[PDB]
Amino acid sequence: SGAIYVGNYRVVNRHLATHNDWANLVWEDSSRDLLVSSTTAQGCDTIARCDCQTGVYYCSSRRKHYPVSFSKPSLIFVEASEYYPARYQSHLMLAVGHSEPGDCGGILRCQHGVVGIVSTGGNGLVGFADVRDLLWLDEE
Ligand SMILES: NS(=O)(=O)c1cnc2cccnn12
Ligand SMILES: NS(=O)(=O)c1cnc2cccnn12
Ligand SMILES: [Zn+2]
Repeated sequence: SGAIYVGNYRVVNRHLATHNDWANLVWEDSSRDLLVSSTTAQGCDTIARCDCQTGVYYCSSRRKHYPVSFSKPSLIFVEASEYYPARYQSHLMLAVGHSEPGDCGGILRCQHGVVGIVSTGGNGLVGFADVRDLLWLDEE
């Protein structure tokens, strides 16, 4: 689990979005596993605007933050998970690291702020859904 809280926006994995998230929907993309909903109180997180390929992610299944190198956001084939079938996911970054289904929502962060959230796992890789292209998160 986990979300990004930026302004009056809540960024979550689409597959973990709640009824309240859908009832307060701003934007969702199944191909990216992202959903954004509205908040009443303002959030504590800042979005990275950058092309960093190094950062740190939170892994709930180790209760540890790991420094990782990660690929730039691409269209990647993902094998079947407890929450998705084998399919192609867009705006996905991969790193070598531990990721189980419950680790989805963990933040990846660089020196500029929040890069993305854990979205995929298996075979010793962790995949993160990028949010740095979503400039509209910073306003309105
Ligand atoms: N490496 S860690 O201390 O962050 C850790 C590993 N396993 C647990 C269980 C509870 C709390 N912390 N914890
Ligand atoms: N990725 S994070 O910095 O927001 C984080 C730190 N500790 C937890 C526990 C659950 C979800 N997320 N989380
Ligand atoms: Zn950065």
